[PDB]
Amino acid sequence: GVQVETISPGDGRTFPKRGQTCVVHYTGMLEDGKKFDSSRDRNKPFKFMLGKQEVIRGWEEGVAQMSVGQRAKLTISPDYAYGATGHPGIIPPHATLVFDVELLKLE
Ligand SMILES: CCC(C)(C)C(=O)C(=O)N1CCCC[C@H]1C(=O)O[C@H](CCc1ccccc1)C1CCCCC1
Repeated sequence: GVQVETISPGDGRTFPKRGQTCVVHYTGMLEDGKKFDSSRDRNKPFKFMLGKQEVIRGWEEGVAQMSVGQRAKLTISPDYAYGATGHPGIIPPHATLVFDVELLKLE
């Protein structure tokens, strides 16, 4: 599944709804700490619409539990991420992924 561990609290009131665009900053790592990507390195938040099926299930389920302003670590099991396929060249098969995600804004 997806485990959400808070790094910094959000407002505890404004939670993303299906159809809303979440603007997030993230660092994705494997369990050993190995960073595979970060929007913080790009200095450009990543946007996705909740419910559009355009990010992995662990993000849909994990970011919907976060309130605006919250920074959290999302540990996502393979079946909530890329399962057996992995992602060609970047994520191996059956990889648990760890994301540091900051929910910046909802548009
Ligand atoms: C693998 C891309 C990488 C390394 C940059 C990354 O850190 C990542 O893993 N991301 C991108 C940031 C949102 C979370 C995740 C994702 O949902 O990607 C979706 C993949 C969509 C998908 C969902 C479910 C099953 C398969 C695929 C993409 C966002 C657009 C860019 C490509 C990745």
